[PDB]
Amino acid sequence: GSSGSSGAESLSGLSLKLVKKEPRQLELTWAGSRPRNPGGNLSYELHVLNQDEEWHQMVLEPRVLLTKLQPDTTYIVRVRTLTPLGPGPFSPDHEFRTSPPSGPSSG
Repeated sequence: GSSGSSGAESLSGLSLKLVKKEPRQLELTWAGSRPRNPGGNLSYELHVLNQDEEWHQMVLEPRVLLTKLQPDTTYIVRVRTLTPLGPGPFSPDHEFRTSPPSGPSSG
């Protein structure tokens, strides 16, 4: 990663990733921490946004399972690690697309 111009926000290793692509489901996972961590089970704030539907849900795990979603729809997700003194920033809008509805398949 080259700092160079803007963009380098020294993210705390929170780059949402598409775990599974489903028409009515979407899983994501963000990992990138170091071992030998002290007590105080940290947390993570999840915030999902849609075309005309915005919802958030704080999760205590680096994983998240979203259900009851619409097929062929772009769902934005952003997770940020919570802290007692200065909480991490909100990850960059991750453009994600759900699995397509019943359709044909090239031979």
